[PDB]
Amino acid sequence: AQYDVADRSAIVTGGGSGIGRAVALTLAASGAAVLVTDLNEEHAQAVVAEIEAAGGKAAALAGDVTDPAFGEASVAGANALAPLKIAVNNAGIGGEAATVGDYSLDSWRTVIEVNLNAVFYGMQPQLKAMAANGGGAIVNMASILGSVGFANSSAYVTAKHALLGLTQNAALEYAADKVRVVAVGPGFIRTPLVEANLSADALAFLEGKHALGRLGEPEEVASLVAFLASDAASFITGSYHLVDGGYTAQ
Amino acid sequence: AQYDVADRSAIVTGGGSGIGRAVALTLAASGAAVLVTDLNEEHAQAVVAEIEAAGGKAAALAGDVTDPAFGEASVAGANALAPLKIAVNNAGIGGEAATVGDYSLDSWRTVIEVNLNAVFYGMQPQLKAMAANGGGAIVNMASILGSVGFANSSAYVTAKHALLGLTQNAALEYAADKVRVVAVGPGFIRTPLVEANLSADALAFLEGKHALGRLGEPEEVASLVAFLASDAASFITGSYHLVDGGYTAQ
Repeated sequence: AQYDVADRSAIVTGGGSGIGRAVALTLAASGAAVLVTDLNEEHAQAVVAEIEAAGGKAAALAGDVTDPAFGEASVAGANALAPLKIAVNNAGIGGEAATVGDYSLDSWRTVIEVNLNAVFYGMQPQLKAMAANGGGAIVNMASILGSVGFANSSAYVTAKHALLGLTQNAALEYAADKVRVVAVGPGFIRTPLVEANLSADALAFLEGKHALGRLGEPEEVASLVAFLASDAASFITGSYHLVDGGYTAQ
Repeated sequence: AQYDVADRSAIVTGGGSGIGRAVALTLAASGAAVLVTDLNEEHAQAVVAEIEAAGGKAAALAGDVTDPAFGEASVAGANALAPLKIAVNNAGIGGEAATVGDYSLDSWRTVIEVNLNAVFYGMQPQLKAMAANGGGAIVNMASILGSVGFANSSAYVTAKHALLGLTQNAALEYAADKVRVVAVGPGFIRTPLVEANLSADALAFLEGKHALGRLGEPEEVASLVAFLASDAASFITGSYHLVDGGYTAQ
């Protein structure tokens, strides 16, 4: 079931694996020219390879979203493929597993730098670009933890909470330039990253806290992002959109 | 009338003026020992002077909440007056007035640093301290802009959004130590600063956006903080509490 998203380029920050990868492939298959951005070049390229192999169009750009210069570069790169109309700010990281009191300052600043500032840095030329060439859609990977909290993952939830405000505000200011901005809110998704660190017993626990009694799969998050990034979602801006098997309904 | 808040000390960061000042005096009058923290010594001291003069106990501490060392210092200071319960993290700042796109990197990092990180830095020894001496209550000055957005004040709303998550999460992990953590959400408050820097036509606009058809007064915010910081509010932790003349109900 394809999404309108054609004739456009899309930046998929942290697109080398998991959700970002799913998002990259899903957009790509619906005609989108995807710039797969990632810290790991080998991962970013493997995805581009998958896209191309399945008929699609795509280029890789390995770097650090924390560096504002990398944001303008991703824009100019994607923009070289086709007019930039989508941007999925997916790149995030878990911080130290500890209480607010015990939390290292480095870890806290780091998690915020990646999960929140990088988004902002990236969003800046994204917004100017889409505003120039007629409109578009920025999708920010928030989380369930943008509206609820989770013991020992302070920095994560704080940053994910901050996206919602950044999203809202960007949506207000660039609505009149027909640039939409939305925030997706996944629950716990089984990505190889989440699966690699976190036990069998641990994941069982988190499963039980979702109404569906399982974790989400990356494609399940990718569908909603693909939709929201498309012309099909042309009256949706500023809003936060859960995909959490009824995690927050409790 | 009075709030339970006696026997103990309270930190009121940014307590030299406006809301913080109102909060300082209100707690002080109900028996609380208040540590009035501010960037200005002359302002912080004027308040201490007012408290002492009206029968109360208070000490001043001028510094920068950005500096984590200043957080431990405020704790040990307040704690010298009386065991520490109550902490009102009020200190914040407005950033540059511009779009997300045009926003300077300095300004954005600054407002985040003050409006979000400083709170976190401060909260850390606040939490360990109250957790040691039996329990207490941290009140974080969020805003209406922690749940809605406001054109050109991107960084502000993003940071105010982040407090809600920081609040929620701290509340979860130190609930069992009987340390409550809540977030207050004022609407536009008529402080002497706000009146000077804002036009007749501008104020008309902001007033009209509140259901009560006026801006709040600092004491109106101070009442709810005083209450939440008291033993009277002993089943309130993790929650966000609006005082906005029905700004967000629209």
